[PDB]
Amino acid sequence: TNHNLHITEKLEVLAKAYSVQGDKWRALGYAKAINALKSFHKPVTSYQEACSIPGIGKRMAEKIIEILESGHLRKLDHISESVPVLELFSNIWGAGTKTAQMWYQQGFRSLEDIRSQASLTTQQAIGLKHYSDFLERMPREEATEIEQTVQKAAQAFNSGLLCVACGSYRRGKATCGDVDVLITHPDGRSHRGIFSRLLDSLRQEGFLTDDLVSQEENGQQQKYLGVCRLPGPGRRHRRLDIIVVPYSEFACALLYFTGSAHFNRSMRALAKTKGMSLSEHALSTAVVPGRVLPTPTEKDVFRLLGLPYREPAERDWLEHHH
DNA sequence: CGGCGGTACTG
DNA sequence: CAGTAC
DNA sequence: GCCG
Ligand SMILES: Nc1ccn([C@@H]2C[C@@H](O)[C@H](COP(=O)(O)OP(=O)(O)OP(=O)(O)O)O2)c(=O)n1
Ligand SMILES: [Ca+2]
Ligand SMILES: [Ca+2]
Ligand SMILES: [Ca+2]
Ligand SMILES: [Ca+2]
Ligand SMILES: [Ca+2]
Ligand SMILES: [Ca+2]
Repeated sequence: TNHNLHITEKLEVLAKAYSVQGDKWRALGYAKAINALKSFHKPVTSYQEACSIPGIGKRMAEKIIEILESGHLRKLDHISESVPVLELFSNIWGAGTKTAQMWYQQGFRSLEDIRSQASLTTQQAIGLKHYSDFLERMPREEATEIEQTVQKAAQAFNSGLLCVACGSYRRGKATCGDVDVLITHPDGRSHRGIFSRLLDSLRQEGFLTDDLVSQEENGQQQKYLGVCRLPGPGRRHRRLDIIVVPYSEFACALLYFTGSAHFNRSMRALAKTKGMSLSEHALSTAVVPGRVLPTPTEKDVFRLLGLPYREPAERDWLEHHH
């Protein structure tokens, strides 16, 4: 299926390295080239053929060709030595390239240096203590029991509450990095004030163990990023994301929350090219705030952008099956 | 050459 | 506002 | 990094 496997593996390394150094546009560039190579019907066999692929230009073609002929990629041996440490530090939830570079420059080089000498935000402290647990993907079946816990706790307050698991779960993957749950209510109104009760309920039975992003002073809070752990011996702590949205926002919220990330960016870049704006809240149309278009279902958003409905399993990348 | 998704917490 | 996150 |  990926006929250029030996090429993409090497470019992924290089893309990683730019990403942890904070060269994000260049990393975006690699990421699209790499998907395009995976999606190509045959091995690339010439430079010309490489440039012809959207997402691939002069610089990426040379690397693709160098690799194709010579079997290795030179630049992979001139990667800064800081990269693996920068990666290490960036893998802490709540620390990004800036914090990882500040740590590097303060001279830390391991997690233990971080534990014992770095200054950590509240979030980073939690990311650090659960570093290994958050690095491991969970089986699809564990993700299902996380979703059911949230759903059961919500339906004890109001049985009409609709809870669905999105992200990679809804796109069909066998493992999940974290669970993303979207809650709404078809009556348009009873989603309001839910978090207070739902969080209190999930903390009571011991399920939520730490909160990362949760502005609980707000009665209209709409999101929760935190940490859960299923009951039973030896369970790992997992990342859970919950959003609560009004039903009139359901189609746009579902789309957003299903992702993938890269899919959502391309969908939003597309909408902007047609003088519209796509968010988690709405598809909007004047936009010089413009007006919301009605979108009762995901199908409507796709139609209004001139695309065919894409099944969640096929929402890895927009430009994929094209 | 400049733009590259749009939004929401934290401090 | 910068940083990080989804 | 690539694209318009
Ligand atoms: N930058 C981002 C990140 C995420 N998203 C949307 C919103 C979010 O709900 C959905 C899933 O993102 P996550 O980061 O949870 O990634 P996945 O579920 O695809 O994969 P994994 O958890 O199995 O590793 O994708 C997005 O618009 N923009
Ligand atoms: Ca091209
Ligand atoms: Ca991080
Ligand atoms: Ca997530
Ligand atoms: Ca996820
Ligand atoms: Ca809080
Ligand atoms: Ca440039």
